[PDB]
Amino acid sequence: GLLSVSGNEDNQLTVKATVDIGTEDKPKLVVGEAVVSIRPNN
Amino acid sequence: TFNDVKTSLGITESYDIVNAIRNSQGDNFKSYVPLATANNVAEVGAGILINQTVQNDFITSLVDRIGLVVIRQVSLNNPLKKFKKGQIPLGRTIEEIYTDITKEKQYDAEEAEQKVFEREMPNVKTLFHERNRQGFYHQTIQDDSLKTAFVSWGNFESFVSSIINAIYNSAEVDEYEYMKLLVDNYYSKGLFTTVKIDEPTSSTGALTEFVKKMRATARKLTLPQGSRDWNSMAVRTRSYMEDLHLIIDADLEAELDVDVLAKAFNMNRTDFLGNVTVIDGFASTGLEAVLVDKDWFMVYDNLHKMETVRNPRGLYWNYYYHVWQTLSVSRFANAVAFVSGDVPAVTQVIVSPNIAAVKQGGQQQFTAYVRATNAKDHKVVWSVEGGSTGTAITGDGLLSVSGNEDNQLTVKATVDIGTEDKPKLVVGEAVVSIRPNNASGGAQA
Repeated sequence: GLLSVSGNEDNQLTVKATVDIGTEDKPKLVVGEAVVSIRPNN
Repeated sequence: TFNDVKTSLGITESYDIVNAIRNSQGDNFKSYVPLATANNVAEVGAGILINQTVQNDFITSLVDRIGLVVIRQVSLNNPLKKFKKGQIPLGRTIEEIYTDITKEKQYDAEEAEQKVFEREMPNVKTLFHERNRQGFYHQTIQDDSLKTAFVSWGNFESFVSSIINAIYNSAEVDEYEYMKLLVDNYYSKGLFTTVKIDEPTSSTGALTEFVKKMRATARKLTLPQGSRDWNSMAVRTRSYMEDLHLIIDADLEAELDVDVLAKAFNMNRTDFLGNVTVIDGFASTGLEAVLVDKDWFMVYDNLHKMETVRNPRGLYWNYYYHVWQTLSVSRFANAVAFVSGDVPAVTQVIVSPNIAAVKQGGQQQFTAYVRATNAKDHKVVWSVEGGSTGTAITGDGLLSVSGNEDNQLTVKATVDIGTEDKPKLVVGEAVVSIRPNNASGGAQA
């Protein structure tokens, strides 16, 4: 989970994490998400 | 006499509201359908520029008269007139004087044996101001030509007063502009100390970063130990928090309220930290906010005199409002430029003895202060111009005036930025006078 912002970045990032509780063609991906905003570095 | 006037003079029509109503079905203009006389209201109801003699609706040969004359009256003020310091009636120069701190010498008892009477000079820097602005506001009232535009004395005597009040509005606007010119002058000279930022009103994250550089700099300015980093003469200048004014714009005010101060639980932790004024905006490219003391602005009036005269040959008056005032800026106050775009790497080179009067054959030490916007250290080139053969200067900044020198000198502390095709060199400068000695002559010396 170490998110690396590159620079030249202006888009509101949604950092997801899905957990496969399911199987092949029945994935049922349980996700919780974190909305990441961007502070520039001059 | 104008002979061809449409009601739509100057107008660019968007969609022809007359045709747009009667060609509506459910086009939201259906509420304007039961209006009986809407097409007359849609014709001239936005104001008419040029009058036209409209004949009367019942008897054609009569005309329709003007029944009411409204003379609109405005009062334009200066936000910045609280930065003024008053009036100076007599004399034309202001002398700022500032002693600066010393440099600690080490305790050395053996060196002190010969140096008790050493006479180390103090560090005083002077700055001279002068009456700059000297101009007048001319108006002319033709008191008898304007009696044809009026049929009432109460309106003619009110329209004469409005022309008078326009002279006083041209005062407080041009006073406001001449003080904003002092910011854009001082930045074009590179005398402001730049804090590089990112442009707000592009994101919230650009704004929150900006408020972090606001409250940090205003705390760095008013630290009790002072700093050299925020003046134009590079002197230790503590400021105080009540003396700090912020001259941002009208864009950062409402954006800070909405994006930041609305969602604040504790508004005093995200607000700007000094006094805040609001302007229309600095005309320099890249400048957004300016943090200065009130001691920065030095606006002293010199004259405020409305004079009249009447021409008898053509019946007009003339009114002259003479405004003379001193419009300059202290170089000892903390003056912070919050600059958004690209900046030069070094904006200024401050050589510390700006005024030296060393003797013929003597020595002057020079200390330069490079005003860099980046952690790149810059190497400083010393030179000396306007002199003779034996005048040389050390790369540490030590002048060695020749024994045969008579010319007024100038030293330079060059710092270059760009490469050899676009050399880009900023350079500081101090003026040195020689004042010839005695007890000399001959050869082998």
